[PDB]
Amino acid sequence: YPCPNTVDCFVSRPTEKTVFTVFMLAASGICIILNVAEVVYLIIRAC
Amino acid sequence: YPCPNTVDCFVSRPTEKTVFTVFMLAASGICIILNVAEVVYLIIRAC
Repeated sequence: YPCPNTVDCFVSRPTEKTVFTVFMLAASGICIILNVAEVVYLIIRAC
Repeated sequence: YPCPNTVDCFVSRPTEKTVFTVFMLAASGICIILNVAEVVYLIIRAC
């Protein structure tokens, strides 16, 4: 509301935004894996 | 087509047009009944 029925809307630069989303998500996933590896190394250092 | 999805459209003077439609349909129905009566009278005149 208040759009009548269903309306079409158009997104700005969807392809470029998709590319940058892939880059940022890949970097975040690398960060996650690296943080797990660092925690495991700390545990090994404790033992 | 080519209207996207479903669109709302607005009719000009719907109430006045309805009134005149009722008048014309009533007159046409009266004409139909009267024509049947005239045919029946002609048949009776034949007999």
